[PDB]
Amino acid sequence: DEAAELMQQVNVLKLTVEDLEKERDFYFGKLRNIELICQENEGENDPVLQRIVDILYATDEGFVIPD
Amino acid sequence: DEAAELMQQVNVLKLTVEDLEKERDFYFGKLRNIELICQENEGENDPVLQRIVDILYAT
Repeated sequence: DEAAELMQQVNVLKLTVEDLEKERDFYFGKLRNIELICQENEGENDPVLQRIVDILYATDEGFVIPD
Repeated sequence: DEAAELMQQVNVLKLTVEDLEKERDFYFGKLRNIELICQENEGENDPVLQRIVDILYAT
């Protein structure tokens, strides 16, 4: 029964999607919290923060949904 | 046709898994890059890096 087999596969993939969404969003949230820390401490010429800002750049929201 | 409908749903959910997983991995890798920078600069007693370390390991 192909329909039954596919329904089981759908249920499993849905759980996987829910889990991955949470994981993605949790890591993204960490990146955003770190971006905030950098933005707050902006213009104090800390070279390590500059390193971190440069890493952060590609993870910016504007590359996912235009802002 | 339930089987055909479900098959399309599987295809979409596989693509969704792929997209979410790749995104998760990319964000993880970036966090790990930041982690290393923090580790390398530990014992400088930089309070901003302490803030960042605390975010990294928050649950």
